[PDB]
Amino acid sequence: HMKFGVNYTPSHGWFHAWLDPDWDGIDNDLKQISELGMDHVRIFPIWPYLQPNRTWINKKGVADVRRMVHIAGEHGLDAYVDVFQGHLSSFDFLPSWLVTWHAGNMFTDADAVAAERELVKTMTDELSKEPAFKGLTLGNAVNQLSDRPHPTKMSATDRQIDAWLDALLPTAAGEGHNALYSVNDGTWFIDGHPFTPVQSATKGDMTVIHSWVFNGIAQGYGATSEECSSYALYLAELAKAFGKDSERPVWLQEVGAPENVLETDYTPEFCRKTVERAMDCRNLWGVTWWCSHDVPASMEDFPFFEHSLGLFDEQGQLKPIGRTFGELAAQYRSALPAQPKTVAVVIDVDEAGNPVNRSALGPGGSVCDLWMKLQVAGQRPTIITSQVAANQEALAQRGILELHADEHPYAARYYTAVSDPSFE
Amino acid sequence: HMKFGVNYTPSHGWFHAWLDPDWDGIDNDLKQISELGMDHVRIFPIWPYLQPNRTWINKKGVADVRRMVHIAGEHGLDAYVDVFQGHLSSFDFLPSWLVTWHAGNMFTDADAVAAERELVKTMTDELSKEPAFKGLTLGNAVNQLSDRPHPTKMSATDRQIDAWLDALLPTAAGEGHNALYSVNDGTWFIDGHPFTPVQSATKGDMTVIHSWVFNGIAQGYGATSEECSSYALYLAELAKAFGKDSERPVWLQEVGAPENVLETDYTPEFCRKTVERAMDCRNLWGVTWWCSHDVPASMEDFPFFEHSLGLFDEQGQLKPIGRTFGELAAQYRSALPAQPKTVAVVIDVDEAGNPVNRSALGPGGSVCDLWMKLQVAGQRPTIITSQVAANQEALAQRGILELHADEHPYAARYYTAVSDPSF
Ligand SMILES: CC(=O)N[C@@H]1[C@@H](O)[C@H](O[C@@H]2O[C@H](CO)[C@@H](O)[C@H](O)[C@@H]2O)[C@@H](CO)O[C@H]1O
Ligand SMILES: CC(=O)N[C@@H]1[C@@H](O)[C@H](O[C@@H]2O[C@H](CO)[C@@H](O)[C@H](O)[C@@H]2O)[C@@H](CO)O[C@H]1O
Repeated sequence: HMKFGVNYTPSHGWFHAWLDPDWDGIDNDLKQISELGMDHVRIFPIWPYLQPNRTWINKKGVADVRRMVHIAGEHGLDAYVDVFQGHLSSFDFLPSWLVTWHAGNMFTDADAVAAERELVKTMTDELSKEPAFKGLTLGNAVNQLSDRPHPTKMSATDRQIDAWLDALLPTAAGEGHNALYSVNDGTWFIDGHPFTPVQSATKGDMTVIHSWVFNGIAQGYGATSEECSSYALYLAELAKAFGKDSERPVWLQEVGAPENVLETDYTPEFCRKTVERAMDCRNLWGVTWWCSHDVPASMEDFPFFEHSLGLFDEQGQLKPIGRTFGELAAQYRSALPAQPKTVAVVIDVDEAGNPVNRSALGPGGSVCDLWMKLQVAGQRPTIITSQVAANQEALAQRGILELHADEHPYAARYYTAVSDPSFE
Repeated sequence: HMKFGVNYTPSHGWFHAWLDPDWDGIDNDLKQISELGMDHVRIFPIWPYLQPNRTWINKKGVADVRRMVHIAGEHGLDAYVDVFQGHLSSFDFLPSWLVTWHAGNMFTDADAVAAERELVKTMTDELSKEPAFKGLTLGNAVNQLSDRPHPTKMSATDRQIDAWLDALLPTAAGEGHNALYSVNDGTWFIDGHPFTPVQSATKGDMTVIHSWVFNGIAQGYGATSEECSSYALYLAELAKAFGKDSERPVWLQEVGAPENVLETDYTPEFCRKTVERAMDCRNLWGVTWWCSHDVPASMEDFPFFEHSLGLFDEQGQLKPIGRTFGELAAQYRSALPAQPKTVAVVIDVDEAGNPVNRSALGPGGSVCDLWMKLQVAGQRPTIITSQVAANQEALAQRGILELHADEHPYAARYYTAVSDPSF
């Protein structure tokens, strides 16, 4: 069974709805989503509304998240909840006790981590009362705060991020639901980034990826190229390469058709092709489209393409990409896992198991260029580390017959870490 | 008539009460405040809850502010509402469309100002439906974002601040209420600060001051000293010295008894002496104590003394300082204005009317020391600018017979601009 769902953006009020929720409108949103054949939603509370003080949790805010989970369960949806937003569509929502006069570091400050731990525990304890609650994500792209290009970064070493993850994820655990975190693609593509590919493929219950072709994939390879619609597949094969466990599932927790780089008329086809190719990774556990509903036009300072990432429009009308994604779910939720792959691109790793050269992995880098060349020639390449490639027994076990290495590496020609040129 | 009131800190949840208002608790808070003898409260909504997107105002949040004003009026309290928080008790509440990836300047960015104007208009129009709405203050100490030592300042020139005020204050105007703004004391004590004394004494309806002796007054002169308990008076005479209307009211909009520089058991006497000396200013319109209720102990990262600034404790019982303030209100709300003064300290100003040397006005500065010395000696000194001092006719009309100039100026020796050394 392959899971299909959406990242739920409330159609009246966006995530400002938490400040004045239109519950009848939220019910209409979730009914529509369910009637499209989705089996789950991802839900995003706002951190400074849940925890306005380091030692004071907004109990009503928690109850509002529980209510939203409950409504989704009414309509047969499983609910996954991200806690630390944090970052949403280019906006940072940070509690006042971590900014300006109270500038702190949410990854390395002992009492910040303790308060985070307490909120996760409060959230897990309360949401576990809803059968529809199926997993908790530490937060949406929590890594973006930890490094440049972020203009007020909370820097950390990878060892500190190891300790941060090890301090929060066990608190999210419990029977009946998963414990996860998410990162943006800087984890695989930015050198010296403290969130690492090994962490993503070892900590938490599944390997989580967000697939966004405005990072240079559409720009350099071509919006309609096969490379661009194979990019979610490349990310899935890339992320799972760095785990101890070759069977660890991969969750494509975010994937959208951004119209700052794709043509509007092309997005249905882009969606179909991207999903189908992503499903050629046999570790793939599910696909969660970004996003459910257009961001209200009355709201400003969004990069313009964010307003039309929806499967429904602002009036609640189903868009053509929406119809396509619902057709993908009905056809493929019952499909069999993909055949294994016998051709692998090899990535050199250090002793810890992380790429020594991360810049070569991004859009227009030597490793990406190599995988794309092989993919578009029908060689169906998977990805492995140099540690696995050196193990002749593992290779024969995994069935791999042909290895391709990055013979002369180069940095990512196309890569940009931001979604809009005005953030560069 | 002299006004007595409090800055309203909700006893359950503090200003985080806005996220989940316990309306029976707020009604009871305001009832206890009314029964102590206060005639007004000052209310603090949170800006990122009212306007979480530049072009999207939370109408529920607006309505919640209206309801609080309405409850205040049902207990016979006048309500004064401050909009841009902004800053509360060492915490900044900034909307996400002004920070990090969207970092902008709330003073000089055209569309931030237009959005600020839209929120002021929205607030004014809703709150004007409530008879208890007597005043809109742009925000609590809005100058603190404009300059050092703020760690992410939105810098601005004094001309740009002139334009900011002139763009916002007409929008808050309306029949039945005042339009004002508020600043911390860096306006008078920090050279080069873009909020100026002439602005405070000319823009908006009243000269607004916040009097906090942890700025070096208590440390320098001594917590129990007469100079320390004469500080609110000094500040009121100082702030009104820079307005071209000699009759413009002065609102002592915040004054508290901070236990980081005062001993707990002294705070009632500090309260009595501070208030009694401050009423020796002829222009003083009212005193508004900080604050009604202790900050709940379960909330952390406050400077420790913030917790006990209340007139009521966390159980909602009247504190000894609260008893004193209720007794000051009952004794002095009918009192007649103070006698005029004949001894003046003269401050040299530029052609715009602003102090040449602001640093000498601060605690332990040469002008502060001069005025304290005369005040301690019994000479009831007022303060005028060199422009008034150069006109022998104006002096006689004001009945000033003796002038003291600052002949050897020096910078403020005691002044600190933050409430806590941990900043
Ligand atoms: C500041 C910036 O450029 N941030 C972007 C993120 O917004 C983006 O996050 C994902 O992408 C969608 C569509 O833009 C966005 O609405 C959500 O926040 C989502 O989580 C991310 C893409 O990997 O890239 C960052 O650079
Ligand atoms: C960062 C900092 O030190 N800020 C303080 C302000 O908090 C303070 O404002 C007033 O002080 C009381 C008690 O500290 C506080 O609860 C309110 O914010 C109030 O408005 C100001 C006093 O002049 O000093 C600043 O430095």
